[PDB]
Amino acid sequence: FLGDGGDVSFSTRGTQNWTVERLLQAHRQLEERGYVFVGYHGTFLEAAQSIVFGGVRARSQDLDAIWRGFYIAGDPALAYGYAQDQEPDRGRIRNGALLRVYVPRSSLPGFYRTSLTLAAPEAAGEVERLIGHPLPLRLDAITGPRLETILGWPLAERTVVIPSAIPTDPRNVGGDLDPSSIPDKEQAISALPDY
Amino acid sequence: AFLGDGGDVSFSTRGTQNWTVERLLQAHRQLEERGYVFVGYHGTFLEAAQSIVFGGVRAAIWRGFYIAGDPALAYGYAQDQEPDARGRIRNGALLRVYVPRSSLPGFYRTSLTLAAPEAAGEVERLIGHPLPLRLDAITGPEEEGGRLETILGWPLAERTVVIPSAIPTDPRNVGGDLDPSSIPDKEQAISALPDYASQPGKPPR
Amino acid sequence: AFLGDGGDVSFSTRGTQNWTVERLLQAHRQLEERGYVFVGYHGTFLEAAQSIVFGGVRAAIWRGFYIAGDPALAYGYAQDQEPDARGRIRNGALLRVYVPRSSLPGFYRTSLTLAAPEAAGEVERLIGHPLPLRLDAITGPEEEGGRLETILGWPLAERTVVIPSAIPTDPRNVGGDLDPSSIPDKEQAISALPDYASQPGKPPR
Amino acid sequence: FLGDGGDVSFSTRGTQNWTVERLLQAHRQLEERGYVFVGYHGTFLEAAQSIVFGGVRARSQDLDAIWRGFYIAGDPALAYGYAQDQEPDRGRIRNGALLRVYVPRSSLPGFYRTSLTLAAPEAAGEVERLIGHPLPLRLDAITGPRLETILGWPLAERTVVIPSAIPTDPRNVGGDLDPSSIPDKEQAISALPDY
Ligand SMILES: NC(=O)c1csc([C@@H]2O[C@H](COP(=O)(O)CP(=O)(O)OC[C@H]3O[C@@H](n4cnc5c(N)ncnc54)[C@H](O)[C@@H]3O)[C@@H](O)[C@H]2O)n1
Ligand SMILES: NC(=O)c1csc([C@@H]2O[C@H](COP(=O)(O)CP(=O)(O)OC[C@H]3O[C@@H](n4cnc5c(N)ncnc54)[C@H](O)[C@@H]3O)[C@@H](O)[C@H]2O)n1
Ligand SMILES: Nc1ncnc2c1ncn2[C@@H]1O[C@H](COP(=O)(O)O)[C@@H](O)[C@H]1O
Ligand SMILES: Nc1ncnc2c1ncn2[C@@H]1O[C@H](COP(=O)(O)O)[C@@H](O)[C@H]1O
Ligand SMILES: C[C@H]1O[C@@H](c2nc(C(N)=O)cs2)[C@H](O)[C@@H]1O
Ligand SMILES: C[C@H]1O[C@@H](c2nc(C(N)=O)cs2)[C@H](O)[C@@H]1O
Repeated sequence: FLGDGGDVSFSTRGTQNWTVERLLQAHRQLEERGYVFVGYHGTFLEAAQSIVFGGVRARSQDLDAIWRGFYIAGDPALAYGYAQDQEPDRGRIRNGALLRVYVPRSSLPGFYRTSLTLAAPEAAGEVERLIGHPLPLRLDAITGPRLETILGWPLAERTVVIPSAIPTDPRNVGGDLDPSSIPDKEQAISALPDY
Repeated sequence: AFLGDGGDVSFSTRGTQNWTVERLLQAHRQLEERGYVFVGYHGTFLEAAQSIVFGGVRAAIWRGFYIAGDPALAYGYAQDQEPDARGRIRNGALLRVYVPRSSLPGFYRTSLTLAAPEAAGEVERLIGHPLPLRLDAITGPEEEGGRLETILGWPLAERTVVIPSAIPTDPRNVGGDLDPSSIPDKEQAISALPDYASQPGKPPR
Repeated sequence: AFLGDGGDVSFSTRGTQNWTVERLLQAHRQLEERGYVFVGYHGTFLEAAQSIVFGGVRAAIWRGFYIAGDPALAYGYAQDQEPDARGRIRNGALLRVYVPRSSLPGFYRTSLTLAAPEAAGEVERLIGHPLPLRLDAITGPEEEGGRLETILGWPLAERTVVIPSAIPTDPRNVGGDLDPSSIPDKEQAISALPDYASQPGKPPR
Repeated sequence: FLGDGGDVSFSTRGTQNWTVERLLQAHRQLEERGYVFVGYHGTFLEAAQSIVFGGVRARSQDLDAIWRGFYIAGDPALAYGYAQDQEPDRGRIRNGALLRVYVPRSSLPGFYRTSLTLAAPEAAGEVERLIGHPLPLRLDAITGPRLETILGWPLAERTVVIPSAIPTDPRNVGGDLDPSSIPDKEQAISALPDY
């Protein structure tokens, strides 16, 4: 799904071999096979590597946890909020990676929006009423409050995930994402659907 | 979940446990509402059936996952193809395979058998890129016999939803042919196939 | 009669008059009791439809009558293929073709297209005698596109029973493709096909 | 359906080119395609020619006649009863031809037997009760009293008809069929099914 070029990889230095030109080709291939961009996922270097080359896979633990799903956000500033959780590195923290997440255009009618706050008790009955069955999410996704999206694991596991061209800063490190660092070629590829 | 409601399913020689035509109809309708379309049957031995259903389809020029729109073609593979670990050859199960409706433009069809010399270039012509198949599929005549078989490229096969079939395999006739009268009418009625393209893909609208 | 009860049938652009899924189910069951088995669809223009249904199928190495097990393949021929006498090109009709169950051992199947060089000898090998087909039939891939088409030899074709289908052709989309959702489920459920032999016929038991 | 040899034909002299050896091959081909012998049909020379080469076809007249069908008999002596009806020829009458009639083995469950006399009013309600619908016969046949069989026209028209090897006599002419003239090779091919 990565397009033509050399072996892609993740480093604090940056995703090696990933150009916005390469992004553009890969995005086009995906659109030709009916996949749609639904948001960003920010995570640490080796998690990105696992997702991009191994695939989005759920844990075999906490199978009945009500709010389980794969979290993404339309806003890269939001997703940018995520990188190294492994605080030791010596008290150290690395910059992680931002990834783009795609789902089949036909799964869109299972995507819901609520004004309630996700993963809060009160939002539970509302979401079960939107989704059509008891939680957890299956082949559905829910959007709610800045906005974040959770994909039911059965949906999360069938997505196509490729690297983003918006790079992470080490002199920053999870937070105030520099708007001027988001390539505009990518900005014009990152519109979200309505739910 | 994709198996609807009614307890846990299990594959056994006597037949798939807790699975009924009524429970198939439900799971089917739930999949349709979430945008999935049925594209064929996959026949396999007991243990591959349980794994694929509760674990998922998981992975050469022609590498990919085989399914058949005609239940009868998938039926011949629904049994052990050599004695298992305990020296048994027994009946297996038929699985129903689903893919997103939006993936249908990646499915093509050819009159050539994939063993045919000109097949590789004919396929790369329809698919629009070099083999192996990615998010594409090709349906064509089986090498010997004429029935049509479909190969889903691995990227696509790992994103399918597979549920059990209600068409049973006979333990008193292992290796036997599919008696079409044993296919529940409720299931035949829900197994029409999509028309696949015979011409290369035009740039998307 | 083979059309069951409910008044006289007629083929028109708005659809086959006095024909319903319920009336198809009846005629079908009556044919089964008299030993006939459904083997495919035949798509044609209005006037050939009325003639074949109320007059019968009636008659080169490859001479015979074409039908398709896949309603979608027969649908592309269900319309005028050139302007008629009044300069019109309009939608036609789909017909269901039946043959005696005892004739099934004369139906064979090949992975070869009948345009293929080795096809004539391969067919005469399965059929057991020189072409043209007599009380035999061959099902194989269409020359371009991969779908399977069946040719019934003329002696066999003139002994079929043909009744109308409940799958309608669209007058607002002449030449369009078959929307599989317009095929009544009651009809899909009664259209399984028999398994044809891929090996020559063994001397009868 | 005639087998290998020269062009077959009908004459008072005899069916030209028809040997019991040719009969045997043709019978075998038919049996390999699921057809079964159900009886003989005796008729005049040019009717035989029409049936054998043109096919069993009904008249477009008397469409609602209750007892309409194609008459055959298991017994060739019975069928032998038929030949030239065209009595003028000069008051003359020719010998006709005996033919063998086959139907798909799968049509056999639509074949009924009654002890009542066919084409007699009284037999009507009984036959409609055997056949499952009002007369006339469609894809059915009825056997009844010496025994004769009538095939509904829809069935009659889908039969395969080939010449018999039992020849007609001009010094006889419709009637007392000479038992010694029925080839035994054919006698062993002419058993009827039960109904
Ligand atoms: N079996 C069918 O439904 C089918 C239809 S057409 C067909 C024929 O099979 C031929 C190829 O056979 P092969 O043995 O080389 C195929 P392959 O070697 O890929 O077979 C893999 C086997 O492992 C099974 N398996 C177990 N677990 C999984 C899992 N989790 N995910 C995916 N697969 C799993 C598969 O069902 C299959 O039985 C084709 O050329 C074709 O003609 N098979
Ligand atoms: N039409 C289909 O259902 C169908 C399925 S596959 C198919 C394709 O059609 C190609 C051949 O086409 P063609 O035009 O040469 C065939 P052909 O020349 O035999 O066509 C005869 C036409 O006259 C019609 N007709 C009218 N009355 C009768 C009657 N009473 N009995 C029989 N036929 C009657 C037929 O339906 C047909 O429309 C095949 O190679 C095959 O690929 N057609
Ligand atoms: N293969 C993977 N699939 C999904 N999430 C992963 C994977 N590997 C690492 N992760 C990360 O683990 C967290 C999600 O898992 P969970 O704690 O079960 O929600 C996020 O930081 C993911 O980015
Ligand atoms: N093509 C034919 N099909 C059926 N019967 C025929 C045909 N040609 C001549 N006949 C004869 O006509 C009589 C049957 O027709 P009907 O008077 O309608 O019963 C019998 O003598 C038949 O042998
Ligand atoms: C798994 C955790 O990730 C959060 C989120 N992660 C992202 C991301 N990683 O891009 C967006 S929201 C959820 O609130 C959970 O705390
Ligand atoms: C059509 C007529 O033929 C008679 C019969 N004809 C035959 C035959 N031709 O072999 C057997 S019974 C019926 O009684 C009708 O009188």
